[PDB]
Amino acid sequence: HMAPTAPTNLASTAQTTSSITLSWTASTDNVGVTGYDVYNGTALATTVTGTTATISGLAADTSYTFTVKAKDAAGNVSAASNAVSVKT
Repeated sequence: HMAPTAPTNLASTAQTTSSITLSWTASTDNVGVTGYDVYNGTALATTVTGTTATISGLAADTSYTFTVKAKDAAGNVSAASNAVSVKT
């Protein structure tokens, strides 16, 4: 029992024609966790450390799948959250 839990119940609140804001439930564990990571498709995108996320550089009228991954300051990462299909 070292690595944290994978963020669950992801969602999307504010989303413009370039910048988007993601929200999700924090990990039940926080003994070594520092921040989260947002995946855009199959590669790492933006990075955060709170309960939200900001992704810039997004073309309009396009499909974008995002997710979240909790990390630890010791080399321990959790699983990926649900894929959020947002249309910019």
